Amino acid sequence: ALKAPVVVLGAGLASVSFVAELRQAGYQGLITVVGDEAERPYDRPPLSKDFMAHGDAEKIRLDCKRAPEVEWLLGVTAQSFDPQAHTVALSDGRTLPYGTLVLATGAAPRALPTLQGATMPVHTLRTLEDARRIQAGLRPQSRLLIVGGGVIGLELAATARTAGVHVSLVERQPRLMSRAAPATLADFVARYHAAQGVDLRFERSVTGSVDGVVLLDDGTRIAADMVVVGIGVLANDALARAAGLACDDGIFVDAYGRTTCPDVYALGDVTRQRNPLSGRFERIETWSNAQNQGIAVARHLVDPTAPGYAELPWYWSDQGALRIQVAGLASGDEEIVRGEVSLDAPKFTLIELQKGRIVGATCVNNARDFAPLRRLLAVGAKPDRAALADPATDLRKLAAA
Amino acid sequence: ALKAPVVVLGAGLASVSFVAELRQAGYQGLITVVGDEAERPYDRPPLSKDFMAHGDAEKIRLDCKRAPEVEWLLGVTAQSFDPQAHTVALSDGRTLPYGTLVLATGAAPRALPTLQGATMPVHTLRTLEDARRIQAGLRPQSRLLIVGGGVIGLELAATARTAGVHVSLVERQPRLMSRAAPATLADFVARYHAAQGVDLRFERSVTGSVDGVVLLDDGTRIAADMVVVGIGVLANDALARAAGLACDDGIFVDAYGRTTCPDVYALGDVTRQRNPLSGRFERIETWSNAQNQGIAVARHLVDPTAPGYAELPWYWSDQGALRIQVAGLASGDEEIVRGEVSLDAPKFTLIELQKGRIVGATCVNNARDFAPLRRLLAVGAKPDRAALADPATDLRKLAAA
Ligand SMILES: Cc1cc2nc3c(=O)[nH]c(=O)nc-3n(C[C@H](O)[C@H](O)[C@H](O)COP(=O)(O)OP(=O)(O)OC[C@H]3O[C@@H](n4cnc5c(N)ncnc54)[C@H](O)[C@@H]3O)c2cc1C
Ligand SMILES: Cc1cc2nc3c(=O)[nH]c(=O)nc-3n(C[C@H](O)[C@H](O)[C@H](O)COP(=O)(O)OP(=O)(O)OC[C@H]3O[C@@H](n4cnc5c(N)ncnc54)[C@H](O)[C@@H]3O)c2cc1C
Repeated sequence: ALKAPVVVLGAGLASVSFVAELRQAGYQGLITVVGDEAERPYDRPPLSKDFMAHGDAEKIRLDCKRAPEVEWLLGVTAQSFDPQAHTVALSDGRTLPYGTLVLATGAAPRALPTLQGATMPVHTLRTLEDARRIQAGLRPQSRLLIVGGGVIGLELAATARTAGVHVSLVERQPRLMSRAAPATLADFVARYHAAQGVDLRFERSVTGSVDGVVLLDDGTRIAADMVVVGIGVLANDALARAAGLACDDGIFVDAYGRTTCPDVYALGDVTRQRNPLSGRFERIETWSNAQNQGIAVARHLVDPTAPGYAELPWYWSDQGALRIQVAGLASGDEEIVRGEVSLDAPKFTLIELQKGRIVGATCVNNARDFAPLRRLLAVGAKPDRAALADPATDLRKLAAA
Repeated sequence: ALKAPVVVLGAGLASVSFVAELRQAGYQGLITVVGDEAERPYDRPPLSKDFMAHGDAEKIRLDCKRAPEVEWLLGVTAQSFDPQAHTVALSDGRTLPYGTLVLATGAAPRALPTLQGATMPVHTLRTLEDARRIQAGLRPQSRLLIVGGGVIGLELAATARTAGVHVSLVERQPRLMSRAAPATLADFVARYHAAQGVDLRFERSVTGSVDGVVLLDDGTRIAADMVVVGIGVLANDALARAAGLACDDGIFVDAYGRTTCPDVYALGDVTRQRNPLSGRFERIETWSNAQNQGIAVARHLVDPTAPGYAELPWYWSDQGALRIQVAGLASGDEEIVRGEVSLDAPKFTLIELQKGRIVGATCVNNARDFAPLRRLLAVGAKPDRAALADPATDLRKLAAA
């Protein structure tokens, strides 16, 4: 079952979390990790946050010490694997044998087809190399155009504004954060960014560019010194597709991390997996999934009596003055608003319910509320809804009971 | 790999096709099939066609003779399987061991929530028992309401009209056959059914029923003696879900039929699988998939050097005077129309193209054209488009080259 040796493809958070848990759970056989980036394994959330602002990569490295006795092959690309021969072919000419193969190859930013032939700087933001490149161009008083109103684009928008960069942002949807964020939150976030000087353009798409100017589908133009594209990511599932695994913008896995190919597992951003709240398959794109799924899959490989992955989804986003936390589903049949929604010292909580049951929550500048809410969410709590609204209620108390 | 004994759950077309191919390919070990219906294995397409009209079940049985030495446990339900112990638990108290388990459990009609408490006859049409029940109520001059404008509902509509039954039909979409049928075809099919006296209601939904009358979301009413619901099907994937396989209204499989659980395969209507034309996962609901996927999975189990399943999708529908055949994708960036689209002796061909490449085709009352078109489709042919339109063109000739 858990057959030595273990080979992991990818050296990001999911991989690091997985191999650390293998060691902690007691597996003592060979572990080899293949990572295409020639970088000490590092975390991505700082790249649109404090790193973008302060530039010290030695503050963003992952801790690989709970993963002793691991050989990390950095700067090397896995080119294919043969699931019958149980081997992986590497770009440096070597071949690795495996008893258990783990695909943890993440996802890459989608390119914008209309900017393919652009003759102005166009970047995406995924890697440390990307961040360094973008930061090198965030000159004060320059003009940045961001395509996409997802959390990363908005984090970059805030960082750029703090650095004195003019920011315009184009979003095809009528709201920001259309993926997994309640409308109430998205509306407020737009007001916040607008108030900080971001030039927001909703229901607009990029049709092209000419000589340093981007063209939109309303027949208008936006001049910029740099474009950063952030319209989402695509799973890095090429090796899986070529080897005959079930994939569709993401490798399908069950709660044990199993792919359709025996002895091959997958975890993190590369997977398409069950969301336990919706009961539907989804490609989750969060830090917490990468870590939690990696840990759960490793734990069950070492101890098959352990449960499969069962964590509920959540993420956070740091956008200037807004410390945003979102858990569960973006909507149900009811939203309860705790506190006032205001640009004057923003601080509020949203709770999403379905037939009385909590299915999602949001905290803006209230980390203290978020932990109790995630606990209530996990057990599908059906609390008194006036109390949920009633500011006099302590959520931590509710959760303890 | 192909490990004896083989157990198949479900005794429909996919199962029969699979076990026949196992035998033909040379596998001589045990095969046991568990089928919940107490019926000699039978084909479903006649149920809304000639069977609905003539009632002889001995004309619709599947041929199990290319499947010698198979024990068919008819009238028995598989209640669970234990993929670690490699056993299946049966409703009759017995347990079957397996080396290879194959899930071929099909799909069941979706119920209409708004008719849950109905006090008038409400039926769905999937089984021989369903067909016999519906036919028993198709009294001449009675009123039938069909909910759903899919092919089965339309086949029943035509059959009922031929039998002198008044037919009304309610469809939530603005067109019939919204799944995998070109708009040009759907528009024509509506004209045909309207001309035959079907009372079609588009962009309407059922909100409820009271004392023999169905309520619609435009505030109106339709009286009927019987309702037949045909709004689609849901995969019978409960055993797979309970055992920890990856599922989402369908068991995920690769081109070898492998699920995420080692030694467990799935085929037919129960699977969610790659459509090679769209490159996306889809639950295919066709006779040709059930047979073709069953054969391909069996072939590769016996001979692992054989390719995985690779057939392109297609189906047919018999609706009164219309013999409809549809292959591939419903749309591309171009449609070519061969012949005139007319209610006077209907006979035409549609061809769908994407950047010059054939990606779909339709034939109405022209079986001769359909075979060559499927061949051109399979090789992604890029023929001269005037010739494709030019009535002087022989498609069979084009395909041979
Ligand atoms: C700028 C940014 C900000 C983010 N902010 C947040 C946040 O605040 N909160 C949050 O919840 N999430 C955030 N995320 C998301 C989060 O970081 C991801 O969910 C996480 O990185 C996924 O980890 P992973 O290990 O699955 O994939 P990855 O981090 O992508 O790691 C995969 C690695 O495998 C490599 N690889 C791919 N193919 C091969 C191959 N053939 N051979 C060898 N190596 C290969 C990749 O290049 C990559 O290094 C952010 C992401 C970015 C980019
Ligand atoms: C009325 C009708 C008309 C159709 N017309 C056409 C057509 O003209 N053209 C076309 O392309 N397709 C048509 N189809 C579709 C086609 O018949 C299906 O695609 C095909 O039946 C799928 O075969 P299957 O073996 O995968 O599933 P099924 O035929 O559903 O067989 C599965 C069997 O497994 C049984 N089962 C489920 N769970 C268990 C269990 N736990 N234990 C034991 N047994 C179980 C089921 O009850 C069922 O008997 C039609 C279908 C219907 C119903």
